[PDB]
Amino acid sequence: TPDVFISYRRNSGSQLASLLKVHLQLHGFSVFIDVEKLEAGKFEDKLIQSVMGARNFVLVLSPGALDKCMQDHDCKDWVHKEIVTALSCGKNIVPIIDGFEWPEPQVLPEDMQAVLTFNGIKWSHEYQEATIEKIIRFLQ
Amino acid sequence: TPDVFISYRRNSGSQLASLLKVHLQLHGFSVFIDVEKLEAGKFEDKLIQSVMGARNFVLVLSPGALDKCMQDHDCKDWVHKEIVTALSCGKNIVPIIDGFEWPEPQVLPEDMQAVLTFNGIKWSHEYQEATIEKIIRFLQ
Ligand SMILES: C[C@@H](c1cc[n+]([C@@H]2O[C@H](COP(=O)(O)OP(=O)(O)OC[C@H]3O[C@@H](n4cnc5c4ncn4ccnc54)[C@H](O)[C@@H]3O)[C@@H](O)[C@H]2O)cc1)N(C)C(=O)NCC(F)(F)F
Ligand SMILES: C[C@@H](c1cc[n+]([C@@H]2O[C@H](COP(=O)(O)OP(=O)(O)OC[C@H]3O[C@@H](n4cnc5c4ncn4ccnc54)[C@H](O)[C@@H]3O)[C@@H](O)[C@H]2O)cc1)N(C)C(=O)NCC(F)(F)F
Repeated sequence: TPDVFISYRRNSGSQLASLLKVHLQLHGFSVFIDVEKLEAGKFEDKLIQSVMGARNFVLVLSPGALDKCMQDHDCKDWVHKEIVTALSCGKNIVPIIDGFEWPEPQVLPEDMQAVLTFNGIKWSHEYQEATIEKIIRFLQ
Repeated sequence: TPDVFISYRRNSGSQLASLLKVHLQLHGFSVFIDVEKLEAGKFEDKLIQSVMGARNFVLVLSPGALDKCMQDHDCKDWVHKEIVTALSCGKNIVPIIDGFEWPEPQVLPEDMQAVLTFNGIKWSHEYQEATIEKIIRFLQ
């Protein structure tokens, strides 16, 4: 069972999410990221179960990463789905801020507005080692 | 002296450049990247010396990575300057292709058109471990 689930946007956060995975594995964490650890079977069941299994939920907030969540009332968006699961399970949610603009909570579906209440870590290109050390301090 | 110099764009390639650095360091290579290894003094001299000192030159070709080189006929752009130094010094140039569109040589300044004659490696998000193993195979 992975210790960490990384949720991210393919088209703007794929490289940062991969970088976080290599660093966290170096420090002994078992990490889930979709392109490497989602295996056979129905992906909607498997993706949700992988969130539930991980104590830590690392959320990569690249520019516009919550845009596809907006007006997603039927919960079709996968980042929306993973966030709702992490909130409902009371996970240790650790957002990573990489050029993200903070929206007003009311542009987001009601069932995920509470994701904006968790303390985030600012990603620093110049001070990456110090950023990773802070992330490890936030992990349980 | 570092064995690998990484040339990249801050705006589109910073995360990939950082991911490559960690992977290559994990395999025992000494790596130059500006935000961690460029230290005190005149950066024009120090940047060029570091390209001259590194046997391998890894060039991160993110989308539009050479756009600022086109029309830079006085060679003021830093990726332009790094490429010319690598070509003049006969370095082992290894381009990494991440969504890059190949330009025709006639849109690039003459002193760097030869960069288009080196074999590149396609970056695969789904098969990152295989991509890294291939990159290590290209390195000297
Ligand atoms: C669905 C997709 C997936 C997985 C995990 N997430 C998680 O959500 C966040 C990412 O969100 P986002 O940036 O928006 O990405 P998205 O725009 O949704 O997916 C686009 C890609 O999905 C594939 N695709 C497009 N249409 C369809 C389809 N597949 C099955 N179909 C049936 C009917 N129609 C389709 C295409 O390959 C497309 O390229 C992250 O946390 C993720 O863990 C999101 C989506 N999936 C199962 C997958 O990739 N399996 C291979 C892997 F195991 F290697 F991953
Ligand atoms: C010049 C800059 C630098 C270094 C290395 N490269 C290499 O070229 C490729 C990147 O190319 P590119 O993405 O285009 O970069 P650029 O569009 O020039 O801007 C980037 C930043 O430069 C700052 N800046 C903007 N103007 C000025 C200035 N600083 C000092 N000045 C004095 C007079 N005017 C300026 C801005 O803060 C901007 O954010 C890579 O390979 C690199 O190794 C390129 C540029 N530098 C010394 C630096 O960063 N030192 C800190 C570090 F050690 F941590 F790096």
